Formats: sequence, structure tokens, C-alpha cells
Amino acid sequence: SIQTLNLDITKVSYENGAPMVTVFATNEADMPVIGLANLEIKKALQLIPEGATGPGNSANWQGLGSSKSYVDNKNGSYTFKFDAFDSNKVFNAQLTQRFNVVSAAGKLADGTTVPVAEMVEDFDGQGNAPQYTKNIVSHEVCASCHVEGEKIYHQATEVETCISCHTQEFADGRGKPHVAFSHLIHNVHNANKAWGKDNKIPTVAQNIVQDNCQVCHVESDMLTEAKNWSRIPTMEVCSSCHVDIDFAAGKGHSQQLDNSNCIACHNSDWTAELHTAKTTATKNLINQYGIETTSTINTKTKAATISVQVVDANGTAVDLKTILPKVQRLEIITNVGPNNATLGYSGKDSIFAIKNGALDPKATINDAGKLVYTTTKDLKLGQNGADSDTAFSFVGWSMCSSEGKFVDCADPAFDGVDVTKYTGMKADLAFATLSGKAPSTRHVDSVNMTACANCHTAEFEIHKGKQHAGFVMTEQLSHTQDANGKAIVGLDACVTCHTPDGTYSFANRGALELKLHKKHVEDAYGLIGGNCASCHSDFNLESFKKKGALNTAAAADKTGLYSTPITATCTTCHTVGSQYMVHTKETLESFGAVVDGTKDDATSAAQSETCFYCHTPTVADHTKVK
Ligand code: HEC
Ligand code: HEC
Ligand code: HEC
Ligand code: HEC
Ligand code: HEC
Ligand code: HEC
Ligand code: HEC
Ligand code: HEC
Ligand code: HEC
Ligand code: HEC
Ligand SMILES: [Ca+2]
Ligand SMILES: [Ca+2]
Ligand SMILES: [Ca+2]
Ligand SMILES: [Ca+2]
Ligand SMILES: [Ca+2]
Repeated sequence: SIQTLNLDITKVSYENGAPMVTVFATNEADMPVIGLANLEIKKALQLIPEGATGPGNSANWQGLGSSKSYVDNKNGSYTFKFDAFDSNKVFNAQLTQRFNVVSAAGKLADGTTVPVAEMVEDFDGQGNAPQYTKNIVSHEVCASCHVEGEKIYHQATEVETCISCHTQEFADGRGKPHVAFSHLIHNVHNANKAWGKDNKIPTVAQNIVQDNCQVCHVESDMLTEAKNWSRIPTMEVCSSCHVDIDFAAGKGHSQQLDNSNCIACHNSDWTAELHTAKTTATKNLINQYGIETTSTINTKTKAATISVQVVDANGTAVDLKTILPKVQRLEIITNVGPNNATLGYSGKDSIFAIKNGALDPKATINDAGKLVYTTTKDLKLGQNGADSDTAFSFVGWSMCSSEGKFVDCADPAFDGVDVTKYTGMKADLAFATLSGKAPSTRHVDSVNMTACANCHTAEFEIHKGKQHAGFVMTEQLSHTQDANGKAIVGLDACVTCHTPDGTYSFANRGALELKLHKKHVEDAYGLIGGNCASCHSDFNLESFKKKGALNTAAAADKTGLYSTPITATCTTCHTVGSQYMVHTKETLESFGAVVDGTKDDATSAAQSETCFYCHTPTVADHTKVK
């Protein structure tokens, strides 16, 4: 029943010596929550100030104990006492006092379900507001990539709880400097050294975080120590990624025996700039130029002509001739039937209209300075229902770049493997109809690029390398808004290649309905698990009525096997015959499904599935049945 448990420390009194701490618990409606059985002060701490343990040294949380002893006051308030407060006799009323309060997920007596809740609050030594803090990050940055409300590795769900246990005192006591949170946190996302008894190399963490300080260190008016990432250089933290320096021995660096002089040479401006220089320069390059793309069908030849207008940062026309020698690639992929693409991967129209400053002979720049390209593949417009009246064209492009500048592509044969030599630019999408009626467009209301950008950043150059320019997904290809009038950046353009017939092979589950699920259930399950909300605002179950067969397997002879579309969509994570699927192939067929059959059988059965008679999936609970 309870969706969110709010916790406030409303009162701290030292009038009896050891503090009495009152917590007030409210639900999402701000109603008092009575009967909490698993409330605890997980840690009582006080803040040793910046520099007190030595010149250049970090502020530290000194341990004062913990408590599970509390009275339920029957009004939403709970009052803690400490049986053994400050066992080390270090309590100092001149220091900031911190309390880390946790409520374990569980159930009240009446059976009301209660979610986990965690918080910290800081005070002075009399229970008033604090005079100074160590507020550098907030839990929210972790939720960008780790499912909110789930434990991150172990122990807790919020970074402040991690910080309250993984203290300098904790690390010193175990003779393990590396388990201090300010070392650990960088260590577990950086592949320069392994961590844990089993020496995990953080290959995946490294691939996502890419040492980008700004995914966790965010400037914030609520966090007065947010600039500590550049302002407090110490061998203890800087060594977490810089693993080959021995400061003591002067190996990899001049000898340093303490943190006294780090800041004298490692000025905040330099530390901040050097660690963010390349992502900032790339983002600046991406935002220099745009494209505006149109498509028309010649009603007699039934070929689409795509026109690309380059524009500058202010939406002002740039003649493509003026920048052609710096255009590394421009690719146009055209498919048909945006709700159920009809040409497959092999049948799609595709061209590198530009490669390393050279126009393909099939592409021209007109006197208006636009690129013009006409499809050559049969688009089969109108040959598969009303949806097949619409051709949709995905434009991806890249410009040659070195050290934050656009450069001439000096090498015609440059293969696009070295991604330091070019920038993927903003991709576009253009619709055209044979009939001259308004085009169909695919739904974009269930998943969008904002979800992707949480883990991959808004500057994600998708497929950048030898095969592709790299697609940057922006409002350039938005054709609808959400309830609040924000432009939706959909992945509808991706269907040009991620077709119901799959991609280059019938074996890859290349259909967009399957591919993102396949990739992320295999490689991102530690981050996502069953958390559909990581990509989905909702499920568009109505879209299934516009789908046909979906490619789900390759037969022995390399030909395509297909499933009815709901079965195909669910089976990506619930493989038939595996421990992840209770329904046998026979049972799925009894519910109207075709499972890895012919395209004709799957197509004929595509609207015969009874799955949604029983299954009532929501993003909150996709497992829900009658
Ligand atoms: C929109 C819903 C998303 C798109 C489009 C993509 N993702 Fe992800 N993703 C994540 C991890 C941890 C990996 C594996 C990294 C690794 O193995 O090193 C991936 C992988 C991809 C890939 C493959 C190419 C690449 O690694 O860059 C593509 C093309 C891709 N993803 C596109 C993490 C996340 C994540 C965090 C919880 C979210 C919300 C998404 N990905 C969503 C999308
Ligand atoms: C996306 C840009 C991330 C942000 C922001 C944070 N983390 Fe992360 N983390 C991320 C990835 C891709 C990985 C590798 C996961 C894997 O499956 O290998 C991790 C790893 C961790 C770990 C290690 C335990 C493990 O999952 O292997 C911990 C303890 C961890 N992350 C914690 C963490 C905290 C506390 C964050 C907020 C400060 C945080 N992460 C941000 C991706 C991202
Ligand atoms: C105490 C109440 C803890 C809280 C809260 C968190 N962690 Fe922890 N962690 C704790 C101990 C006692 C240990 C073992 C230390 C040792 O002697 O080896 C750990 C270990 C980790 C590790 C492994 C680190 C390494 O081996 O280098 C990770 C990655 C880790 N802890 C992460 C972590 C995160 C993200 C937390 C907040 C959600 C967190 N821990 C809280 C004790 C405590
Ligand atoms: C999330 C995965 C992070 C990324 C990426 C980086 N940092 Fe970080 N940093 C993070 C946390 C959760 C903490 C602990 C905050 C606390 O309250 O204890 C830190 C701490 C630092 C510090 C220490 C500051 C101090 O007062 O001693 C420094 C100097 C620091 N981080 C630097 C840093 C740099 C240079 C990064 C990019 C290369 C960077 N961090 C990434 C979480 C994350
Ligand atoms: C991992 C998250 C890191 C932490 C924590 C710190 N640094 Fe770093 N540093 C990191 C990378 C990936 C790079 C290369 C950046 C690039 O694009 O070139 C760096 C680079 C430096 C440099 C540049 C010169 C050199 O020889 O590397 C300096 C002077 C440097 N880093 C200093 C530094 C200090 C003082 C840190 C603690 C505050 C620090 N780094 C943390 C990755 C990470
Ligand atoms: C001036 C006399 C310095 C003092 C004192 C410290 N460092 Fe340093 N450091 C300095 C220079 C000129 C360089 C090379 C810069 C470059 O761009 O090449 C460095 C390098 C580092 C690095 C990065 C090493 C690498 O990437 O290979 C780190 C992490 C670093 N320094 C940290 C650091 C700390 C923590 C210090 C106090 C203990 C410290 N340095 C002192 C110049 C000076
Ligand atoms: C044709 C020019 C393509 C366009 C446009 C897009 N993708 Fe793609 N993708 C393509 C191929 C040939 C492959 C390999 C075969 C396969 O089916 O896996 C892929 C692969 C992916 C993957 C899997 C992981 C990877 O190999 O990178 C994902 C998650 C993926 N593609 C996503 C994707 C998105 C979101 C697109 C629109 C921005 C997109 N692709 C366009 C071919 C083509
Ligand atoms: C990001 C990595 C994703 C996660 C995590 C989940 N889904 Fe997804 N889903 C994703 C994409 C890119 C698409 C394709 C949209 C398109 O235009 O075809 C989908 C599609 C679905 C569908 C089809 C209906 C629709 O809304 O388009 C269903 C029924 C669906 N997804 C279910 C689903 C469930 C149950 C998940 C949690 C276990 C889940 N998805 C996670 C991307 C991602
Ligand atoms: C991967 C992105 C998934 C897609 C697509 C779908 N499901 Fe799923 N489901 C997934 C996971 C990781 C889990 C948890 C498994 C575990 O035990 O941890 C589930 C679970 C279900 C369940 C409950 C388990 C059971 O035995 O019944 C149901 C009923 C379920 N899933 C249904 C379902 C349907 C109908 C889907 C298509 C609309 C579907 N799932 C897609 C991961 C993914
Ligand atoms: C009612 C008679 C059902 C019809 C029709 C279909 N399914 Fe089902 N499904 C049903 C139940 C009662 C369960 C188990 C629920 C639980 O939580 O244990 C399921 C389970 C699934 C799952 C999860 C499988 C697993 O994790 O082992 C999936 C992916 C699933 N069902 C898909 C599905 C499809 C695609 C259907 C149409 C062909 C379909 N189900 C019909 C009940 C019923
Ligand atoms: Ca308070
Ligand atoms: Ca909280
Ligand atoms: Ca590491
Ligand atoms: Ca456009
Ligand atoms: Ca029907």
C-alpha cells in the first residue's frame, strides 16, 4: 500500500548526555506512518573538519555508534535512545553531528507494505542546524544508472548510507585504505585496477562512466562542498584511478609524503578542466551544426528523394559545399511502414552519400546547397496496407575532428575505427507518402532517448565506428510532445535497420521490439534487473495491433524463423524451453501463438494471440495477471 516512506529527523536533544533523536515518518500523501518495526539509526557520526588530520586532508566522519532502540510514539513520530553512545569517548559538541536513519522494506501489523527508506541529516552539537557540512554528491546521481530503491552492491540503496559506513576511520581500522568510500567509488567504475577478493576488472562500469566526473559531481545549491572533486586533491582519492603512482617512492610522480602541496600545483581550475575537456569539446562540436531533412515520393517512379539542409547553431542555412571536405560520413537508410517496417534489412535502401569529403555519384549538392539523394531499392509503397504508404528515412552523419576542432578529412580511405578522429553529429528523420496524404509515424510514447541518456549521456554517438557515422538522437527527429509539451526524441528512426525481419542475420533478434531487451538483459542486468521503468514510461500494448510477424530465430539453412509479435516480445527475456518460461511451445500455440515458424504462419496468426486476456502488464509490474 505505501508507495514512498518519507523520514525527517525533527528533534535531537543532548539534555540527558547521549542524544535522543525523534524521526517523523510520512507516506506519499504526507499521512503519518505508525507501526514501523525496522527503523534504526544505522550510524551516528560527527564531522572532523577539512585539514584537521593534516594539511590538504579531507574532512572525515568519526564514529559515535548506532541504535535500534526506539519508542513508537503512535503519531508517526519515533524517539531513539542510545544504550552505548560514543563507546570511543570522542564526542565533541563543537563538531557537526550526523544521523543515518534507515527503514527496511517490510509490512506493518495490519499488513500494509512499506518500502525501504534511508536518509542522513546534519546538526550542530546541541541539535540545532549545522555550522559546516561535507555535502559533495546526493543519492540522485546514482539513480541515473542504478535502480532507485534497490541495493547498490550491498547494505543500502542511497550513497549517503554508503558514505556513513565506508569512512576513513572504518578503512584505517581494517588497514584497507581502498575501502574508504572516496577511493572505492572511483575504483569500482574505473578499469585501471581490479577490486574485491575475485579481482573484478570494471570493464562495463568503465565503458558507461568513462571517468566522466560530471555523472556524479554536479554543481548544486543544496551541496556546498560539490566542488571538492577538483578542490581537494589527495593521494588517497586521486590514486583510485591513478593506480601506477607511488607518491612515497617518487615512482610515476615526484615524491609526496603527505597531501600538504597537492593543491599548490593541482589548482581546482586545472583538475576540473582536464578531466572534462574531451566530453565538453565533443559536446561543443555536436552542437555547432544541425540538419533539416525532407523526403517526397515521385508518384510515378515511387522512389523517395531525400534533401538534407545543414544549419549552424542558430538554425541558419549552411551550404553543404562550404563544409563538404570535413564531412566524414553521411548515410541515408530508408524503409517503409513505420509501425511494421516492410523491406527488412536486406531490402532497405541505404547509401553513404558522403565518405571522407567525397560525394557518392548517386548524391549531389543542388544550387540551394542541400544534399539530394533518390532511393534505388524497390520501396514497395502501398503493397502492405495503409501503413506502407509511408517511407521513413534516417540520416546519420559525422565530421572529421581533432582536439575539439573540425578538420578536413585528409584520408579518403579512413575506415572510421579510430573514433578520436571524427564526431558523430545530430541524426534526422524524414517522412514521405505515395498518396500525398499525411504520413503514418510509429508510437514514441512508451520509450525515449531521455531514458537512454540517463546511462549513455545525451551525446551518445550510437553505432559510431567502422560501420556507421554515429547517430546522435535529438529533437531534430521529434514529431510529437508528451502531456507537458516536451518534444519526445523517439527510437522510431532505428526501425529502418531494426526491422521485423531482423538485421544482417535472422539469428540476432534484430527487431527493435527485441534488440534493446536482448542487449540490456544480457549486459546491463546488474543495473536494470526486471526494472522496465529504466527505459519505459509505459507499455503501448495497442501498438501490437499494428505489428505482424517478428523474426525470432534462424533455421538450420540460415533462413528466417518468426513468432507472433507478443510472444516474440516476451520471449526475448523468457526463452521458450528455458527455466525463464513456464509456458511450453504447445501452450503458447494454444493461446494463438506461432513460435519460430514461417513468416507466413506468424503473419497469418499475428492478431490471434490471447496473451492480454490474462496478462495486464504495467511498467510498475509487468508480471501482473488476472
Ligand atoms: C535507450 C532505451 C537505450 C539505448 C538506445 C541504449 N541503451 Fe544501453 N547499455 C548499458 C550497459 C551497462 C551496456 C553494456 C556496456 C558494456 O557491455 O560495456 C549497454 C549497452 C548498449 C549498447 C551497445 C553499445 C555500447 O555499449 O555502447 C547500445 C547500442 C546501447 N546500450 C543503447 C546501460 C544502459 C542503461 C543504464 C541502466 C539504460 C537506461 C540503457 N542502457 C538504455 C539504452
Ligand atoms: C552511470 C553513468 C552510472 C552512475 C551515475 C553510477 N554508476 Fe555505479 N556502475 C555503473 C556501471 C555500468 C557499473 C558496472 C556494473 C556491472 O554490472 O559490472 C557500476 C558498478 C557499481 C558498483 C560495483 C558493484 C557492481 O555492480 O559491480 C558500485 C558499488 C556502484 N556502481 C555504486 C555507485 C554509486 C554509489 C553511485 C552514485 C555515487 C554510482 N554507482 C553511480 C554505472 C553508474
Ligand atoms: C556498513 C554499515 C556498510 C554500509 C552501509 C556499506 N558497506 Fe560496503 N562494505 C562494508 C564492509 C564491512 C566491507 C568489506 C570491507 C573489507 O574489509 O574488505 C564492505 C565492502 C564493499 C565493497 C568491496 C570493496 C573492495 O573490496 O574494494 C564495495 C564495492 C562496497 N562495499 C560498496 C558499498 C556501496 C555502494 C554501499 C552503499 C549502497 C555500501 N557498500 C554500504 C560495509 C558497509
Ligand atoms: C560516481 C560514480 C562518481 C564519478 C564518476 C566520480 N566521482 Fe568523485 N566522488 C564520488 C562520491 C560518491 C564521493 C564521496 C563523497 C563524500 O561525501 O564522501 C566522491 C569523492 C571525490 C573526491 C574527494 C573529495 C574530498 O572532499 O575528499 C575527489 C577529489 C573526487 N571525488 C574526484 C573525482 C574526479 C576528479 C572524477 C573524474 C575523473 C570523479 N571524482 C568521478 C562519486 C563519483
Ligand atoms: C577516475 C575516475 C579518475 C580520478 C578519481 C582522477 N583522475 Fe586524473 N585522469 C583520469 C583520466 C581518465 C585521465 C586522462 C584524461 C584525458 O582526457 O587526457 C586523467 C588525467 C589526469 C591528468 C593529466 C595529465 C596526466 O599525466 O594524466 C592529471 C594532472 C590528473 N589526472 C590529476 C588527478 C588528480 C589530482 C586527481 C584527484 C583529485 C585525479 N586526477 C583523479 C581519471 C581520474
Ligand atoms: C607541483 C610541484 C606538484 C605537486 C606538489 C604535486 N603534483 Fe601531481 N603532478 C604534477 C605535474 C606537473 C604532473 C604531470 C601533469 C601532466 O599533465 O602531465 C602531475 C601528475 C599527477 C597525477 C596524474 C598522473 C598521471 O596521469 O600519470 C595525479 C593523480 C597527481 N599528480 C596527484 C597529486 C597528488 C594527490 C598530490 C599531493 C599528494 C600531487 N599530485 C602533488 C605536479 C604536482
Ligand atoms: C542500420 C544502418 C542500423 C541503424 C540505423 C541502427 N542499427 Fe542498431 N544495429 C545494426 C546492426 C547491423 C547490428 C548488429 C546486429 C544485431 O542485430 O545485433 C546492430 C546492433 C544494435 C544493438 C546490439 C548491440 C550492438 O551491437 O551495438 C543495439 C542495442 C542497437 N543496435 C540499437 C540501435 C538503436 C537504439 C538505433 C537507433 C538510434 C539503431 N540501433 C540504429 C544496424 C543498425
Ligand atoms: C531499455 C534498455 C529497455 C528496457 C530496460 C526495457 N525495454 Fe521494452 N522496449 C524497449 C524499446 C527500444 C522498445 C521498442 C519500441 C518500438 O518502437 O518498437 C521496447 C518495446 C517494448 C514492448 C512493445 C510495446 C511498446 O511499448 O513499444 C513491450 C511490451 C516491452 N518493451 C516490455 C518491456 C518489459 C516488460 C520490460 C521490463 C522487464 C522492458 N520492456 C524493459 C527498450 C527497453
Ligand atoms: C527483458 C527485458 C524482459 C521482457 C521483454 C519481459 N520480461 Fe517478464 N520478466 C523479466 C525478469 C528479469 C523477470 C524476473 C524473473 C525472476 O524470477 O527474477 C520477469 C518475470 C515475469 C513474470 C513473473 C515470473 C513467472 O514465473 O511468471 C511474468 C508473468 C512475466 N515476466 C511476464 C512477461 C510478459 C507477459 C512479457 C511480454 C509482455 C514479459 N514478461 C517480457 C524480464 C522480461
Ligand atoms: C491465462 C490463461 C494466460 C494466458 C492466455 C497466457 N498466460 Fe502467460 N502466464 C500466465 C500465468 C498465470 C503465469 C505465471 C504468473 C506467475 O507469476 O507465476 C504466466 C507467465 C508468463 C511469463 C513468465 C514466464 C516465466 O518467467 O517463467 C511470460 C513471458 C508469459 N506468461 C507470456 C505469455 C504470452 C506471450 C502469451 C500469449 C501467447 C501468454 N503468456 C498467455 C497466464 C496466461
Ligand atoms: Ca529535520
Ligand atoms: Ca532517501
Ligand atoms: Ca578500479
Ligand atoms: Ca528533422
Ligand atoms: Ca484477434
